[PDB]
Amino acid sequence: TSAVQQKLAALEKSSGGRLGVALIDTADNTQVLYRGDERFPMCSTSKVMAAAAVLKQSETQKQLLNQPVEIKPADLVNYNPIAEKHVNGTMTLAELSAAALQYSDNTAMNKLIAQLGGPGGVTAFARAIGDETFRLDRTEPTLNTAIPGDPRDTTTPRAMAQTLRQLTLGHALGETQRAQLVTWLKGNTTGAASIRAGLPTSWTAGDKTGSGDYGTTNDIAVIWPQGRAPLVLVTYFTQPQQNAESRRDVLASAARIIAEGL
Ligand SMILES: C[C@@H](C(=O)O)N1C(=O)[C@@H]2[C@@H]3CC[C@@H](C3)[C@@H]2C1=O
Ligand SMILES: C[C@@H](C(=O)O)N1C(=O)[C@@H]2[C@@H]3CC[C@@H](C3)[C@@H]2C1=O
Ligand SMILES: C[C@H](C(=O)O)N1C(=O)[C@@H]2[C@@H]3CC[C@@H](C3)[C@@H]2C1=O
Repeated sequence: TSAVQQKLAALEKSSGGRLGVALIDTADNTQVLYRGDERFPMCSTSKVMAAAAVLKQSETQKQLLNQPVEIKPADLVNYNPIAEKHVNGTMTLAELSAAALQYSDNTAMNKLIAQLGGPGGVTAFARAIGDETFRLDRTEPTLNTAIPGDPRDTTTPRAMAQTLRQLTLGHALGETQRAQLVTWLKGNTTGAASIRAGLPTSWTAGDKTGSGDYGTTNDIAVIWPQGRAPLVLVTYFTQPQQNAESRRDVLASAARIIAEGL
Protein backbone atom coordinates (compact mmCIF):
# COMPACT_ATOMS: atom_id res chain seq x y z
CA THR A 1 0.00 0.00 0.00
CA SER A 2 1.70 3.15 -1.26
CA ALA A 3 0.67 6.77 -0.68
CA VAL A 4 -0.49 6.74 -4.31
CA GLN A 5 -2.72 3.68 -3.76
CA GLN A 6 -4.28 5.39 -0.70
CA LYS A 7 -5.04 8.54 -2.72
CA LEU A 8 -6.59 6.44 -5.50
CA ALA A 9 -8.62 4.58 -2.86
CA ALA A 10 -9.94 7.93 -1.54
CA LEU A 11 -10.84 9.03 -5.06
CA GLU A 12 -12.63 5.74 -5.68
CA LYS A 13 -14.67 5.95 -2.44
CA SER A 14 -15.99 9.41 -3.31
CA SER A 15 -16.60 8.48 -6.98
CA GLY A 16 -19.43 5.97 -6.42
CA GLY A 17 -17.77 3.45 -8.70
CA ARG A 18 -14.87 1.06 -9.19
CA LEU A 19 -11.50 2.38 -10.44
CA GLY A 20 -8.60 0.39 -11.99
CA VAL A 21 -5.19 1.93 -12.70
CA ALA A 22 -1.90 0.65 -14.11
CA LEU A 23 1.20 2.77 -14.68
CA ILE A 24 4.41 1.54 -16.25
CA ASP A 25 7.33 3.96 -15.93
CA THR A 26 9.80 2.94 -18.65
CA ALA A 27 12.52 4.99 -16.86
CA ASP A 28 12.92 2.01 -14.48
CA ASN A 29 10.16 -0.42 -15.60
CA THR A 30 8.41 -0.03 -12.24
CA GLN A 31 4.63 -0.26 -12.01
CA VAL A 32 1.94 1.32 -9.89
CA LEU A 33 -1.27 -0.74 -9.80
CA TYR A 34 -4.71 -0.15 -8.30
CA ARG A 35 -7.08 -3.10 -8.86
CA GLY A 36 -4.40 -4.01 -11.46
CA ASP A 37 -5.58 -7.64 -11.80
CA GLU A 38 -9.32 -7.01 -11.77
CA ARG A 39 -11.22 -7.18 -15.06
CA PHE A 40 -13.00 -4.15 -16.49
CA PRO A 41 -15.10 -3.74 -19.69
CA MET A 42 -12.83 -2.19 -22.27
CA CYS A 43 -15.44 -0.46 -24.43
CA SER A 44 -13.70 1.61 -27.16
CA THR A 45 -10.23 1.10 -25.69
CA SER A 46 -10.38 -2.29 -27.53
CA LYS A 47 -10.00 -0.33 -30.80
CA VAL A 48 -6.28 -0.14 -30.11
CA MET A 49 -5.89 -3.94 -30.27
CA ALA A 50 -7.97 -4.15 -33.48
CA ALA A 51 -6.04 -1.36 -35.17
CA ALA A 52 -2.75 -2.95 -34.03
CA ALA A 53 -3.79 -6.38 -35.37
CA VAL A 54 -4.49 -4.87 -38.81
CA LEU A 55 -1.10 -3.11 -38.69
CA LYS A 56 0.47 -6.52 -37.96
CA GLN A 57 -1.26 -7.99 -41.04
CA SER A 58 0.12 -5.07 -43.08
CA GLU A 59 3.70 -6.26 -42.30
CA THR A 60 3.19 -9.12 -44.78
CA GLN A 61 0.76 -7.25 -47.06
CA LYS A 62 2.42 -3.97 -48.02
CA GLN A 63 -0.70 -2.56 -49.70
CA LEU A 64 -3.20 -3.69 -47.02
CA LEU A 65 -3.85 -0.22 -45.59
CA ASN A 66 -4.95 0.93 -49.08
CA GLN A 67 -7.49 -1.93 -49.44
CA PRO A 68 -11.07 -0.61 -49.83
CA VAL A 69 -13.96 -1.74 -47.66
CA GLU A 70 -17.60 -1.25 -48.66
CA ILE A 71 -19.71 0.85 -46.31
CA LYS A 72 -23.41 0.08 -46.63
CA PRO A 73 -26.38 1.88 -45.04
CA ALA A 74 -27.23 -1.30 -43.06
CA ASP A 75 -23.64 -1.30 -41.69
CA LEU A 76 -24.02 1.89 -39.68
CA VAL A 77 -24.32 1.41 -35.95
CA ASN A 78 -24.69 3.86 -33.04
CA TYR A 79 -21.75 6.26 -33.52
CA ASN A 80 -20.40 6.71 -37.01
CA PRO A 81 -19.03 10.30 -37.39
CA ILE A 82 -16.72 9.22 -40.26
CA ALA A 83 -18.43 6.14 -41.78
CA GLU A 84 -21.65 8.15 -42.32
CA LYS A 85 -19.78 10.31 -44.86
CA HIS A 86 -18.88 7.24 -46.97
CA VAL A 87 -22.02 5.13 -46.97
CA ASN A 88 -22.61 3.54 -50.41
CA GLY A 89 -18.91 4.10 -51.06
CA THR A 90 -15.72 2.63 -49.59
CA MET A 91 -13.08 3.45 -47.01
CA THR A 92 -9.52 2.09 -46.93
CA LEU A 93 -8.26 0.09 -43.94
CA ALA A 94 -6.05 3.13 -43.14
CA GLU A 95 -9.11 5.39 -43.15
CA LEU A 96 -11.04 2.91 -40.98
CA SER A 97 -8.08 2.59 -38.54
CA ALA A 98 -7.81 6.37 -38.18
CA ALA A 99 -11.60 6.75 -37.84
CA ALA A 100 -11.72 4.07 -35.14
CA LEU A 101 -8.71 5.41 -33.20
CA GLN A 102 -9.11 9.16 -33.52
CA TYR A 103 -12.91 9.64 -33.69
CA SER A 104 -13.97 6.38 -31.96
CA ASP A 105 -16.12 5.46 -35.02
CA ASN A 106 -18.04 2.27 -34.14
CA THR A 107 -18.77 1.25 -37.74
CA ALA A 108 -15.04 1.57 -38.51
CA MET A 109 -14.28 -0.74 -35.55
CA ASN A 110 -16.72 -3.34 -36.96
CA LYS A 111 -14.82 -3.27 -40.25
CA LEU A 112 -11.50 -3.80 -38.45
CA ILE A 113 -13.03 -6.75 -36.55
CA ALA A 114 -14.34 -8.26 -39.86
CA GLN A 115 -10.87 -7.90 -41.43
CA LEU A 116 -9.51 -9.93 -38.47
CA GLY A 117 -12.13 -12.69 -38.88
CA GLY A 118 -14.36 -11.59 -36.01
CA PRO A 119 -13.87 -10.65 -32.32
CA GLY A 120 -11.82 -13.84 -31.72
CA GLY A 121 -9.34 -12.70 -34.38
CA VAL A 122 -8.58 -9.71 -32.20
CA THR A 123 -8.18 -11.96 -29.13
CA ALA A 124 -5.86 -14.19 -31.23
CA PHE A 125 -3.62 -11.24 -32.00
CA ALA A 126 -3.47 -10.29 -28.31
CA ARG A 127 -2.34 -13.85 -27.51
CA ALA A 128 0.28 -13.61 -30.28
CA ILE A 129 1.88 -10.56 -28.62
CA GLY A 130 1.83 -12.18 -25.14
CA ASP A 131 -1.40 -10.78 -23.71
CA GLU A 132 -3.19 -13.74 -22.07
CA THR A 133 -5.86 -11.54 -20.47
CA PHE A 134 -7.53 -9.44 -23.18
CA ARG A 135 -10.69 -10.93 -24.65
CA LEU A 136 -12.91 -9.49 -27.35
CA ASP A 137 -16.19 -11.43 -27.63
CA ARG A 138 -18.60 -9.15 -29.49
CA THR A 139 -18.84 -6.45 -32.16
CA GLU A 140 -20.04 -2.84 -31.80
CA PRO A 141 -22.29 -1.83 -30.17
CA THR A 142 -22.97 -4.79 -27.86
CA LEU A 143 -19.33 -4.95 -26.68
CA ASN A 144 -20.28 -1.87 -24.58
CA THR A 145 -22.96 -3.49 -22.38
CA ALA A 146 -20.31 -3.45 -19.58
CA ILE A 147 -22.43 -5.55 -17.20
CA PRO A 148 -20.75 -5.94 -13.76
CA GLY A 149 -19.20 -9.39 -13.35
CA ASP A 150 -19.43 -10.13 -17.10
CA PRO A 151 -16.05 -11.35 -18.45
CA ARG A 152 -16.97 -10.55 -22.10
CA ASP A 153 -15.00 -7.76 -23.78
CA THR A 154 -12.78 -7.21 -20.75
CA THR A 155 -9.16 -6.93 -19.73
CA THR A 156 -7.19 -5.95 -16.60
CA PRO A 157 -5.33 -2.64 -16.13
CA ARG A 158 -2.01 -4.53 -15.74
CA ALA A 159 -2.48 -6.45 -18.99
CA MET A 160 -3.56 -3.45 -21.07
CA ALA A 161 -0.67 -1.29 -19.76
CA GLN A 162 1.85 -4.01 -20.68
CA THR A 163 0.26 -4.54 -24.13
CA LEU A 164 0.11 -0.78 -24.85
CA ARG A 165 3.80 -0.52 -23.90
CA GLN A 166 4.81 -3.41 -26.20
CA LEU A 167 2.73 -1.98 -29.12
CA THR A 168 3.89 1.64 -28.90
CA LEU A 169 7.34 1.51 -27.30
CA GLY A 170 8.43 -2.10 -27.86
CA HIS A 171 8.72 -4.55 -30.71
CA ALA A 172 5.30 -6.17 -30.93
CA LEU A 173 4.90 -4.34 -34.27
CA GLY A 174 7.36 -3.55 -37.09
CA GLU A 175 9.05 -0.12 -36.76
CA THR A 176 6.92 1.48 -39.51
CA GLN A 177 3.77 0.08 -37.92
CA ARG A 178 4.71 1.14 -34.38
CA ALA A 179 5.34 4.67 -35.66
CA GLN A 180 1.98 4.71 -37.46
CA LEU A 181 0.16 3.54 -34.31
CA VAL A 182 1.83 6.26 -32.22
CA THR A 183 1.00 8.91 -34.86
CA TRP A 184 -2.64 7.84 -34.81
CA LEU A 185 -2.89 7.85 -30.98
CA LYS A 186 -1.20 11.30 -30.75
CA GLY A 187 -3.83 12.54 -33.22
CA ASN A 188 -6.75 11.42 -31.06
CA THR A 189 -9.61 13.97 -30.90
CA THR A 190 -11.47 12.52 -27.90
CA GLY A 191 -8.99 12.61 -24.99
CA ALA A 192 -8.59 16.18 -23.58
CA ALA A 193 -11.02 15.58 -20.66
CA SER A 194 -9.61 12.21 -19.55
CA ILE A 195 -6.05 11.07 -18.53
CA ARG A 196 -4.48 14.03 -20.32
CA ALA A 197 -6.57 16.55 -18.30
CA GLY A 198 -4.62 15.45 -15.20
CA LEU A 199 -1.15 15.81 -16.73
CA PRO A 200 1.21 18.81 -16.85
CA THR A 201 0.41 20.76 -20.04
CA SER A 202 4.09 20.63 -21.14
CA TRP A 203 3.90 16.86 -21.55
CA THR A 204 2.85 15.16 -24.80
CA ALA A 205 0.72 12.03 -25.18
CA GLY A 206 -1.55 9.86 -27.28
CA ASP A 207 -4.58 8.02 -25.93
CA LYS A 208 -7.70 6.05 -26.67
CA THR A 209 -10.88 6.66 -24.64
CA GLY A 210 -13.87 4.37 -24.18
CA SER A 211 -17.33 4.72 -22.70
CA GLY A 212 -20.31 2.44 -22.28
CA ASP A 213 -23.21 1.35 -20.14
CA TYR A 214 -22.86 1.32 -16.33
CA GLY A 215 -21.25 4.76 -16.67
CA THR A 216 -18.12 3.02 -17.86
CA THR A 217 -15.42 5.59 -18.60
CA ASN A 218 -11.98 4.45 -19.76
CA ASP A 219 -8.73 5.82 -21.17
CA ILE A 220 -5.36 4.30 -22.11
CA ALA A 221 -2.40 6.58 -22.82
CA VAL A 222 1.25 6.59 -23.86
CA ILE A 223 2.86 9.66 -22.30
CA TRP A 224 6.10 11.58 -22.89
CA PRO A 225 6.84 13.73 -19.85
CA GLN A 226 9.22 16.66 -20.34
CA GLY A 227 12.77 15.50 -19.54
CA ARG A 228 12.16 11.81 -18.76
CA ALA A 229 11.36 8.39 -20.29
CA PRO A 230 7.80 7.62 -21.52
CA LEU A 231 5.00 6.28 -19.31
CA VAL A 232 2.11 4.02 -20.12
CA LEU A 233 -1.06 4.68 -18.08
CA VAL A 234 -4.42 2.88 -18.10
CA THR A 235 -7.45 4.17 -16.16
CA TYR A 236 -10.66 2.15 -16.14
CA PHE A 237 -13.82 3.18 -14.30
CA THR A 238 -17.30 1.65 -13.97
CA GLN A 239 -20.44 2.10 -11.82
CA PRO A 240 -23.28 0.00 -10.26
CA GLN A 241 -26.22 1.43 -12.25
CA GLN A 242 -26.77 0.75 -15.94
CA ASN A 243 -27.68 4.35 -16.75
CA ALA A 244 -24.89 5.96 -14.74
CA GLU A 245 -23.38 9.12 -16.24
CA SER A 246 -19.80 9.35 -17.58
CA ARG A 247 -17.04 10.45 -15.19
CA ARG A 248 -14.05 11.57 -17.25
CA ASP A 249 -13.15 13.81 -14.29
CA VAL A 250 -12.35 10.66 -12.23
CA LEU A 251 -9.86 9.58 -14.90
CA ALA A 252 -8.28 13.02 -14.89
CA SER A 253 -8.02 12.89 -11.06
CA ALA A 254 -6.47 9.42 -11.20
CA ALA A 255 -3.87 10.68 -13.70
CA ARG A 256 -3.14 13.76 -11.54
CA ILE A 257 -2.55 11.53 -8.50
CA ILE A 258 -0.24 9.32 -10.60
CA ALA A 259 1.60 12.37 -11.99
CA GLU A 260 2.21 13.94 -8.55
CA GLY A 261 3.64 10.63 -7.29
CA LEU A 262 6.34 10.52 -9.97
C1 LIG B 1 -16.58 -1.29 -2.20
C2 LIG B 1 -15.76 -0.40 -3.12
C3 LIG B 1 -14.97 -1.24 -4.02
O1 LIG B 1 -14.80 -0.69 -5.16
O2 LIG B 1 -14.58 -2.40 -3.66
N1 LIG B 1 -16.55 0.54 -3.96
C4 LIG B 1 -17.56 0.27 -4.82
O3 LIG B 1 -17.78 -0.80 -5.37
C5 LIG B 1 -18.43 1.50 -4.99
C6 LIG B 1 -19.68 1.40 -4.11
C7 LIG B 1 -19.36 0.77 -2.76
C8 LIG B 1 -18.45 1.83 -2.08
C9 LIG B 1 -18.43 2.96 -3.10
C10 LIG B 1 -19.85 2.83 -3.63
C11 LIG B 1 -17.60 2.59 -4.32
C12 LIG B 1 -16.34 1.86 -3.92
O4 LIG B 1 -15.29 2.39 -3.58
C1 LIG C 1 -17.80 5.55 -29.44
C2 LIG C 1 -17.88 5.09 -27.99
C3 LIG C 1 -16.71 5.60 -27.18
O1 LIG C 1 -16.81 5.62 -25.94
O2 LIG C 1 -15.66 5.97 -27.77
N1 LIG C 1 -19.19 5.40 -27.41
C4 LIG C 1 -19.53 6.55 -26.82
O3 LIG C 1 -18.87 7.57 -26.76
C5 LIG C 1 -20.89 6.42 -26.19
C6 LIG C 1 -21.96 7.31 -26.79
C7 LIG C 1 -21.89 7.32 -28.31
C8 LIG C 1 -22.38 5.92 -28.69
C9 LIG C 1 -22.63 5.28 -27.33
C10 LIG C 1 -23.19 6.46 -26.59
C11 LIG C 1 -21.34 5.02 -26.57
C12 LIG C 1 -20.18 4.51 -27.39
O4 LIG C 1 -20.18 3.43 -27.96
C1 LIG D 1 -12.49 14.43 -39.71
C2 LIG D 1 -11.66 14.76 -40.96
C3 LIG D 1 -12.47 15.56 -41.96
O1 LIG D 1 -12.09 15.61 -43.16
O2 LIG D 1 -13.49 16.16 -41.54
N1 LIG D 1 -11.03 13.57 -41.55
C4 LIG D 1 -9.70 13.41 -41.60
O3 LIG D 1 -8.86 14.19 -41.16
C5 LIG D 1 -9.34 12.13 -42.30
C6 LIG D 1 -8.69 11.04 -41.44
C7 LIG D 1 -9.37 10.89 -40.08
C8 LIG D 1 -10.75 10.31 -40.44
C9 LIG D 1 -10.68 10.18 -41.96
C10 LIG D 1 -9.22 9.79 -42.12
C11 LIG D 1 -10.71 11.54 -42.67
C12 LIG D 1 -11.69 12.55 -42.14
O4 LIG D 1 -12.89 12.44 -42.27
